[PDB]
Amino acid sequence: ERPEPELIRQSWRCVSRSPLEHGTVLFARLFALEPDLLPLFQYNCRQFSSPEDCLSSPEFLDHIRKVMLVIDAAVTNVEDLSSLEEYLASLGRKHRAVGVKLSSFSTVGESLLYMLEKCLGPAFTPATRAAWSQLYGAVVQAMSRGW
Ligand code: HEM
Repeated sequence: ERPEPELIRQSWRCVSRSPLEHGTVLFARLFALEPDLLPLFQYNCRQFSSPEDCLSSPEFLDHIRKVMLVIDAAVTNVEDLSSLEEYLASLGRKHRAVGVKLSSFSTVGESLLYMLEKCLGPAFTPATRAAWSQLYGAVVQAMSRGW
């Protein structure tokens, strides 16, 4: 289904002003659901590979901001995601090459919905949750070409 654009745009405003705070919620959920992702971050951390320091490092914070900016790109292009097909395919290839499993992107989708739910509370309606599931599903499909 094409995600209902107004529901995507309005609900995104909840997180989009403070993207590091909200992206940090997403990542907390990601580690709660798939804690085995930590080593992949640790081994890619250049400044500090120990757990706490890697997770608080500029590289890791930068990556939280990158995740939120890619979702913002999908929100702002929700009516025509063809404008991100090559970017997303290449993004998938890049993750595959640093050892990420395609299946971990399902965990990310769960974490994104969790983040939104926490920000919006009862404004995160079933229609709005569905629209997000559809938008994220289209992003992962475009990325999945990289595996
Ligand atoms: C599933 C968990 C994820 C892991 C373990 C992960 C890990 C990484 C790693 C290690 C890099 C560095 C790649 C390199 O040096 O070539 C990277 C880059 C990046 N990641 Fe992720 N990532 C994840 C999910 C995501 C998601 C969901 C997005 C956005 C939807 C995203 C956006 C990016 C971007 C934009 C870059 C920069 C790519 C570039 O340099 O061209 N990541 N990620």
